[PDB]
Amino acid sequence: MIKVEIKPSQAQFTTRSGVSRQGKPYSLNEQRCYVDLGNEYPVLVKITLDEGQPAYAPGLYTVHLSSFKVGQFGSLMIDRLRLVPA
Amino acid sequence: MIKVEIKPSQAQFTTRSGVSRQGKPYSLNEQRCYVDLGNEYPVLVKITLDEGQPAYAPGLYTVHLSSFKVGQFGSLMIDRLRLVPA
Repeated sequence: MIKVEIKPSQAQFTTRSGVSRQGKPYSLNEQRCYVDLGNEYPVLVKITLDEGQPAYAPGLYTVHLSSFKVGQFGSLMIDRLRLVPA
Repeated sequence: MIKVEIKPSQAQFTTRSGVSRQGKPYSLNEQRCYVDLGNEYPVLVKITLDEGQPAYAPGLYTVHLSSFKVGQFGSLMIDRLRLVPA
């Protein structure tokens, strides 16, 4: 259903760091990918990895159902784009 | 990929109405459905129809790619859940 691609230049992540308002330090890992939204070319997307997750290797992926959740106004939203081998 | 269902009790919509901050009147049509998020049972979801759209008849649906868009922080988000016969 949604075609996602991690290009050989996208095989690494970066880490942002900080502290929660209540004192607790955090760390977000992000990676980039291409998502085919049916336009002339795929678009570029930033995804945040879950804690303990390695970067996704190059390849073809599709979206896992766990990426979705119901939001606070009752509509479906994306939580975190979570991927599985295609 | 995502299983969506319009139950025989969900075959109608409701309309909210109003005026934009700049004077222009609007009207949103919404309908309810069940979305299988892989939990014990499907969850209940509100969807806003696009202008000129009739309510979806009862049945099985899946999500159309046009439901997705890149948001202003670079991540994938849902615009409006837009459905197609399964």
